[PDB]
Amino acid sequence: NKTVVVTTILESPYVMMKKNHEMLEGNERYEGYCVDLAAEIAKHCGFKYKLTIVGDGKYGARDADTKIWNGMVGELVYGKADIAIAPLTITLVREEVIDFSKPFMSLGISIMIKKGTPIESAEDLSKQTEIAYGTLDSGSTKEFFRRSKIAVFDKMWTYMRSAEPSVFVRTTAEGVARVRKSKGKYAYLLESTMNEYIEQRKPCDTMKVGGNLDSKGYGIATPKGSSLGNAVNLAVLKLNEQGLLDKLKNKWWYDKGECG
Amino acid sequence: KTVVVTTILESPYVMMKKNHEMLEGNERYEGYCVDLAAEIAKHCGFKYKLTIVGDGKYGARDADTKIWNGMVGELVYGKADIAIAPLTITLVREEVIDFSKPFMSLGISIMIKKGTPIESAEDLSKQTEIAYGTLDSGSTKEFFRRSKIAVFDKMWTYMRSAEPSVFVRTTAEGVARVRKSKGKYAYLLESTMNEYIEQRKPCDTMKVGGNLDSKGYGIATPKGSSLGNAVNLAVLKLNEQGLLDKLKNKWWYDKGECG
Ligand SMILES: N[C@@H](Cn1cc(I)c(=O)[nH]c1=O)C(=O)O
Ligand SMILES: N[C@@H](Cn1cc(I)c(=O)[nH]c1=O)C(=O)O
Repeated sequence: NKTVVVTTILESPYVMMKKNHEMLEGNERYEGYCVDLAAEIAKHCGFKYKLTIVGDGKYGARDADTKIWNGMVGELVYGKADIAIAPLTITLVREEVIDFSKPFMSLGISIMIKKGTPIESAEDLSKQTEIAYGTLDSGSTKEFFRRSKIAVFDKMWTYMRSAEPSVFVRTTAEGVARVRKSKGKYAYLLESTMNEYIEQRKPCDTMKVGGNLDSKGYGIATPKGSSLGNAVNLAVLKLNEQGLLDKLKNKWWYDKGECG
Repeated sequence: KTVVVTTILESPYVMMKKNHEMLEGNERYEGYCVDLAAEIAKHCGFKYKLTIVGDGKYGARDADTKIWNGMVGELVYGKADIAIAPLTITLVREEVIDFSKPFMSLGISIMIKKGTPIESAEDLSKQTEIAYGTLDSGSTKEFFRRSKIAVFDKMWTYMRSAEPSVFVRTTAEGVARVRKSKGKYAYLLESTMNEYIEQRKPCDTMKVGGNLDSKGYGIATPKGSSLGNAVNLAVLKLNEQGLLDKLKNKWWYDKGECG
């Protein structure tokens, strides 16, 4: 009755299925930055845990009508999971219904373009349409544009939700794929961490251009008020100060980089 | 009840304006954190008074007396209600005061005079012809003093005993030393400040290599204070709305002096 249920999401290189996952079981079926972070937190907080992939594969949004949550956030909110260890962005609306540790990773929305194509900035994109651009059809990135009060980003939002040929995508894979075949006619807006990862994987034909549009962080989430929150938060700060969080990113991002 | 805010004078976060002597109250000050204090106050619905921390320190616990000094101390021991300054969120501090999620992200970095043949902390650690140091107090210094990583440990062992003291008392001091050392001094400081100085005349400094760590500054309140929740949500809201980035651009770039 003491095992901690960890809700997470299959997103490379955070949580991935090991090659021989079929001959494995339990937490051993998975590997990745977050699988490793889960092990380190558990050790530091002294608890057993079971990794479980979020059922609807969503991060966490609330319906404006019903006010019901889905994704990992919903798992925590509705008593399904005891902790969320994944690339979950710390946001206002979420902070109101669940707890978040201080960030374990710092990032920001960035611009992905087809390598060999002209550099583009948010400003640049907002002033045209020949080059289509969009975001994941759900998540904090799409929300950023919907709730920002910055002229440039508001202009970009108006354009994106109005773009007849939908500029949104359902998965990171889709966005990346779209960038790779659009010959510069499609710029994908995604979190810098993922942009950096893809840039380190074959075919190596994409790249992060310009600075980030904002500064956010991923955090470990627990149900509102959970006593597990305090220890977890302190574990994150300790892990970061010991340099372990940095070694984890180098391991899963740059150590096996395949683009030079 | 007027909320007592403790902060510290450091450009461009908090600074007494030119003819501040002709003004009064909070109007005497200006800066990124002065603007941030007004934004937090408004969103939380409280009146406040800006005060400069008595001992000019950020916050550390004397290992011999166990007493906290600086802004952390003013919060822990009842002198201030909230701290709005470039205060780094750390483990030891987190244990005694509450921190909002970061309002700014940064990391330790290297400042050098353009032309200096250095490109990384690794390079620095491997020589001494080019001296290098940090502020004589604060988390930047602590990073090295408490580090257990070989490269950083070597840097620290060098720094603590460097005959001509490599430590500086203020940012202004470390910057002047870089500019006047003919390329023989590299100053280690928080990236955001490195980026600021880079926008100031005579535009002769630069940041090399990436940051040594990744952390953030947070608004701090006394442990258990009922002000914490509202403050945290205000910071997140201000960030999401883009105001935090507008302030950064305001004090760093719109006001920049290096084209
Ligand atoms: N972290 C987000 C999800 N998420 C992920 C990626 I990778 C991206 O590019 N954009 C997002 O909104 C959340 O928590 O909703
Ligand atoms: N943020 C630090 C203080 N601080 C400030 C600056 I500006 C810097 O360059 N280095 C520091 O350690 C703390 O909280 O101690």
